[PDB]
Amino acid sequence: VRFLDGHTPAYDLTYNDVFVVPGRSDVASRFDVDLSTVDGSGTTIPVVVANMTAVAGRRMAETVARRGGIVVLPQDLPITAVSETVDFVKSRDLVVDTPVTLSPEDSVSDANALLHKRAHGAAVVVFEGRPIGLVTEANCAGVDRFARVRDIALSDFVTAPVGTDPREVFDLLEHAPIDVAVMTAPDGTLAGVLTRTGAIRAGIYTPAVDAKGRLRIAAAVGINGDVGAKAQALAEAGADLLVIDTAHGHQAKMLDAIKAVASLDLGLPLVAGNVVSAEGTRDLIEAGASIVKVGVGPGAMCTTRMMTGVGRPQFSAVVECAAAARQLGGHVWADGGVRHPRDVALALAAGASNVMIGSWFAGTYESPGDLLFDRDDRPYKESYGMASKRAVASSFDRARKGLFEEGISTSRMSLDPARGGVEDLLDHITSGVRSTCTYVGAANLPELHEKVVLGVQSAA
Amino acid sequence: VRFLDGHTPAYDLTYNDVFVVPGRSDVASRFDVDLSTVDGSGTTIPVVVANMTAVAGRRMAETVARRGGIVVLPQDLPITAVSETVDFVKSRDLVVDTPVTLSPEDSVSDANALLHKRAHGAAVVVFEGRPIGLVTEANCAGVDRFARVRDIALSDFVTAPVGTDPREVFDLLEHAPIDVAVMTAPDGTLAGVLTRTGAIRAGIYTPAVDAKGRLRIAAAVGINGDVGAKAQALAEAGADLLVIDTAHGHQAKMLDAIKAVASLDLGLPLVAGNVVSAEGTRDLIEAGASIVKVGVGPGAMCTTRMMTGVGRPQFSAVVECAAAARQLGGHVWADGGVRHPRDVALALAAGASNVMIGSWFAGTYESPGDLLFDRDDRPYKESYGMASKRAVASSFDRARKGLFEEGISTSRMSLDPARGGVEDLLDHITSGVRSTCTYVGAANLPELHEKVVLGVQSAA
Amino acid sequence: VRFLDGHTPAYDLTYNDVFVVPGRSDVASRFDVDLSTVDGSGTTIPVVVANMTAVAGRRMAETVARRGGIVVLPQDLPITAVSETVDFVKSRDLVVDTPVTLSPEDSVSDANALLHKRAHGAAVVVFEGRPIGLVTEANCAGVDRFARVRDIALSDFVTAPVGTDPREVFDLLEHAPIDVAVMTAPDGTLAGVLTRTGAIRAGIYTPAVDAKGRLRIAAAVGINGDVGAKAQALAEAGADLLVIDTAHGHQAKMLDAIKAVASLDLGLPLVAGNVVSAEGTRDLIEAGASIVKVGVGPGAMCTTRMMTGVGRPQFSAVVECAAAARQLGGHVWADGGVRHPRDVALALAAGASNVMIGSWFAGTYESPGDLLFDRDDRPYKESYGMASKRAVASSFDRARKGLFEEGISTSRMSLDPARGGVEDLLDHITSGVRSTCTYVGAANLPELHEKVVLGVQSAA
Ligand SMILES: O=c1[nH]cnc2c1ncn2[C@@H]1O[C@H](COP(=O)(O)O)[C@@H](O)[C@H]1O
Ligand SMILES: O=c1[nH]cnc2c1ncn2[C@@H]1O[C@H](COP(=O)(O)O)[C@@H](O)[C@H]1O
Ligand SMILES: O=c1[nH]cnc2c1ncn2[C@@H]1O[C@H](COP(=O)(O)O)[C@@H](O)[C@H]1O
Ligand SMILES: O=c1[nH]cnc2c1ncn2[C@@H]1O[C@H](COP(=O)(O)O)[C@@H](O)[C@H]1O
Ligand SMILES: O=c1[nH]cnc2c1ncn2[C@@H]1O[C@H](COP(=O)(O)O)[C@@H](O)[C@H]1O
Ligand SMILES: O=c1[nH]cnc2c1ncn2[C@@H]1O[C@H](COP(=O)(O)O)[C@@H](O)[C@H]1O
Repeated sequence: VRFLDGHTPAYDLTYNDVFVVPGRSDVASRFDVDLSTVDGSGTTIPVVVANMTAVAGRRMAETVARRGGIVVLPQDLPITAVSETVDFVKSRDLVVDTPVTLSPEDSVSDANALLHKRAHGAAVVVFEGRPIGLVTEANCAGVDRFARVRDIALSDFVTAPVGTDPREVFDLLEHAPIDVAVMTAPDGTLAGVLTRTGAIRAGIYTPAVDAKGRLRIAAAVGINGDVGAKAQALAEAGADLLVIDTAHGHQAKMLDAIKAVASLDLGLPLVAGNVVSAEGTRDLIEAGASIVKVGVGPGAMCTTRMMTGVGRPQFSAVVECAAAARQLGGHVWADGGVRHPRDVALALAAGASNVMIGSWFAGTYESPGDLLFDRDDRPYKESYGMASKRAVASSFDRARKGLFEEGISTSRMSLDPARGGVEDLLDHITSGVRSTCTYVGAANLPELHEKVVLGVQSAA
Repeated sequence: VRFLDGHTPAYDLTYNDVFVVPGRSDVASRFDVDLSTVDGSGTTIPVVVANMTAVAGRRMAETVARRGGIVVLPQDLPITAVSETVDFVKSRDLVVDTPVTLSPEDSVSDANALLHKRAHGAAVVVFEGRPIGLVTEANCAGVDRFARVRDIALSDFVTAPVGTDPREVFDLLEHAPIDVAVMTAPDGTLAGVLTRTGAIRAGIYTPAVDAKGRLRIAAAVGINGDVGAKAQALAEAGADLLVIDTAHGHQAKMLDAIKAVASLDLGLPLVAGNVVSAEGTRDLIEAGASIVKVGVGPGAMCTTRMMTGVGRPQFSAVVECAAAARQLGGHVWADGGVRHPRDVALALAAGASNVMIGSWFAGTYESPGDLLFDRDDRPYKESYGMASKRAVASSFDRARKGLFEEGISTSRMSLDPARGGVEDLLDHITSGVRSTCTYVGAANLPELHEKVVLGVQSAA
Repeated sequence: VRFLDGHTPAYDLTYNDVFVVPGRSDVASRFDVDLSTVDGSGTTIPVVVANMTAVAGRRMAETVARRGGIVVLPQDLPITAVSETVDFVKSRDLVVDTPVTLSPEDSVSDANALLHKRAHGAAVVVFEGRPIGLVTEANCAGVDRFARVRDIALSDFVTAPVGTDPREVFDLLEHAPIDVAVMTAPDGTLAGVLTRTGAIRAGIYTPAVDAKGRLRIAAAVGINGDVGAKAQALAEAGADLLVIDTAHGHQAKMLDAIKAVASLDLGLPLVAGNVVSAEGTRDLIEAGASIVKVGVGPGAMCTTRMMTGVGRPQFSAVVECAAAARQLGGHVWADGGVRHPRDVALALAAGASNVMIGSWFAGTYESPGDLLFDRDDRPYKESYGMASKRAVASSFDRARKGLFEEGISTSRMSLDPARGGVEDLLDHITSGVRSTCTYVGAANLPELHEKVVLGVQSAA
């Protein structure tokens, strides 16, 4: 990184403390920028979904991986659930998305509830595998909430075979009342849907795929119990990337856990965290990890900072941790505090190869939580932390532990009425990051870190 | 202390200005950390209750000392009341707590008011020293306000002899409708009570006891009048610790007072304050004090700072006074401005041997003040400062002095509906400090100050 | 009817205008009063549910008929739905009620929604016709709304075979924690449920049953089209009583409708309405009707009165119409304006053999409408009128009808948090009516009309 002459403050820098100075550029268009990563994750955009049960669901895994991102499944998920989730994600089409499906015998109440699990705005009525109609929220309005789907389903819809050029599907939906094109398998059964906006993303985002052409997906593992056996079985389940996650990554028990996984030679990229120091970053890489997760109490007003006083501003942490990782051939992930595309761009300029986002993505249609409404009828979803699942660990013992546990904090994450889907947030984030590179003169993320010039601003 | 490279700001730092950078750690469990102090106070935890009439009651002394703490009785308290208080605290069982007691002829009005004197959630009805029933807030609801305790008491309760293993008492109380175990003397009379959570606390917190195994106790004394006679009168009354307390500790009249008490050779630790300068710590220890209490106008917008402009940020004050005290083999107490476990952890990292807590603990069941409710019906208590009792001191004379006196400031300290008792606040504080040491890599408090690495953060 | 001396006002009387003067009575208990009717309807309580789609569902038909009432199915309801509704009611147990049933694959969202269709407070989980557990509203709280019933169902429940007397079932639920007893057929299949309150009503209410011992049910028909052909189809479907209903019962088109139904000799009671005059009542009986439905715009400020000014106070209408029916051997139903048990008691004293209740019964669990919540989160239901389905009836023609047609008026019917089920409303009504007879000195409804002494009160 480069700072303006004299910009060496006597403190650490948060995302709000720094700004990017424009430089000489020959990159005119945002589309000329290549957002592919070089950390072995296989992502085409520098966005990683945090390993939190409030965010890392099956629909989020499919939706994010299709647009070039990756979702890390939360640690301690039962291996049966991991296998079914991986099999679901790696069976999805690289262009066609999975819609909400309904049976003719389902109620209107279920139809309205189950609909808001995707950003398509319409559900496909299925009878013996075949699409027979579409259900919208307008079809559910003004009708008996326990009526059957058959009574409100619209039998007319735009259809096209799977494999059709998305530009042609875009044409078929130009004068369509419902912006959903139902894609059919050769035998006529349901294969998925494609919207006009979804077809656009097909030509803008490159799907993150493994060697077999299947959508990528990652999964997390804690440092208690048998780390080797769990990470081994997690690799057997089809995970394309393994993340060893703990609150204090710079500890001997985390150091030992990385040695156990590395000694198995699983052939998967290894992330380890969290640390905010150069020494801790070097220690995790020497243990056998190739990627380091950066982020320990980034919020001055958050739980970790106010309970213990331990933490570090995320921007200064990444700058120090990335430089330590760069000389060892490693990479760093910026984990925590991401609320705007600015934080994604600033984290990458500081040296990160990927940016991990948690609570921000919880307020989306694709997150596992249920869609809620506040006193003003504004849509929102509840994010919450992993609490003891990132901590080192008979009625007495449980209660003895229970006294000193970390509580589960819940936060109101409002849904943007114009950006309700996680794909809209990916459009929001990547548009800013691409335009950031045009300001600095970078055609990719490596040139971003190389040519970025940074400055410090006052509290004004 | 060590600061991050370049973190030498051009100003003094308060608790909000600094953060703790994690280091390599082999301390996995919070319970592996030793919170014992080395300043001679006899505490196994770094929490001191301030010498304030709003906080320093008799029930406060019993409850805090059992969990390893120490309570300083407010100065100028009559010597008769001091003796009565000492005899209570040193007559208590190291595990069994003193419950609220009720007579069968008492009113429901009294029972409801007396119930909130402890955090047990139930009061034991006593007849001729014998427990005959329990009274809860549920028994007081919906009944006549002037009905007798006899009419609402629950005659069924779990009982066990005093001295029984607290691990046993815990399992006896699972299927009891009231989570209060009534402990009995050999002759069947009331000895105290023990809750499920209180039974767990017996195996987590070590009682702060004197050489005879009696709960420890402190004492404060002003600098007006005969300091030697007052210090001796409280020492013979059973105090294990003496606090010479005033607003401006760096004064010649203060030095005379410490020399007067030290020349008595009472054999007890001498605490003296308050100063926030390196010279102030040197002069007070040279006078004969072993512990220097640090804290003068720590709040920028508090009364002392707004009236005189005199003060100093508490963290920079402590770290300077801690550095000076070490060179003379003394210790320092961080007194003032503590509102979160972060403040306790940073005070210890800065070099203080103990953290003095006052107004924060006023909003607890164990504080002497009355439980009040706001316009939202939420519980709170009124904390207030000592005013002139920490200041050096015909009818014309009475008026002129009273005219310039510092007024009593009142502040509302809300009770946490989940942490209504002071023991819950001690759980909150120690959990953070224990977690802090695991982040720093220290197994005890001296190692905390030795291994801590801190940084400065911006206003963002 | 007898009025006090001088109580001959120069106007007609509503239910608010009159009162009952107590008389000498030897009827001590409410249980000594016989509420059975003599009008041929077969009801054992003087309560009939109006032919309104807002109230006349199958859950209401079963619940009211079991307690001695009868429900009139709304006119123009398809004949296929008639047979399905009648066959359901005619197959219900005279003591055992039909609970809400759930599949282990049903969602918690559907479980909470379906719960409010009965007053049992719990739904029975069914697999292949056999009960496996119950789901309560408490079971749905705090869990994911898309969790499965199988994950929250309680496997423990009191069960008893069908045919057990309600007294012993009452005892089995005395110390059962949740007041639902599952009734099973001899083969172990689900026969229904019986609650402690439902067991009590079995000894209080006599079910209204046909000659085969099956619950009674009535149905309404309009005077448009082929009234005779429709009326025969309703009789063949199993209806026990037919109601020929129109807005203006005193018209030639209504008279021809009665003759058509009478000439078919269906063997059922013939109800005709609506009129509010002695001549109108006598004309309908001469046409072939045995029961005349009384009620034309009884509300002073209702829609009918405000559009046309046509109507009559219901109490004076019933008095005049009943006396006219008495001389011709007929009976009258009080239809409209019923809001309290007072209206039922006053209608019977005025000479009506039955009281028709509509919008009041809409705010019940058993009504067909879905349970709603207002801005204060209070439960309520929407009542609404029959509009053109009670009125005499190309594109230009259809538009002319809609232009001058009567709109559908909607009204919010709040649920009593203590009287949520329609059986509680029947308990509220019959308690007052039985108490009314004890004040008058009547052992039955004929004695009520025979011994009643009435008075008029002013607006005070
Ligand atoms: O399109 C759909 N049709 C039917 N059930 C669905 C659909 N999407 C999600 N579900 C159900 O919703 C629940 C939770 O789904 P998740 O939140 O996507 O994991 C499970 O019971 C799923 O079967
Ligand atoms: O319970 C918790 N307490 C504190 N930090 C947490 C907890 N659960 C997850 N985290 C961290 O916070 C990150 C998400 O931060 P976010 O992107 O600001 O929501 C995760 O990736 C974890 O590193
Ligand atoms: O357990 C108890 N039973 C009855 N009175 C009590 C109890 N604890 C305190 N009190 C009374 O409460 C008042 C103040 O007590 P303090 O707040 O402990 O100083 C005095 O009148 C005490 O006698
Ligand atoms: O009236 C007063 N004015 C100023 N400082 C006071 C007063 N009373 C007590 N103090 C100091 O404030 C400390 C308590 O600080 P707290 O815990 O932040 O309320 C005490 O231990 C005293 O050192
Ligand atoms: O116990 C029940 N289980 C499941 N669905 C029910 C139950 N009772 C009523 N319904 C549904 O309610 C609707 C009929 O409404 P109704 O005619 O008012 O009872 C249909 O969608 C039924 O499947
Ligand atoms: O749309 C309508 N307009 C006017 N009267 C109606 C309508 N629907 C039903 N009614 C009458 O009102 C009665 C119910 O009155 P309630 O018991 O006071 O609600 C029914 O039995 C009908 O006689």
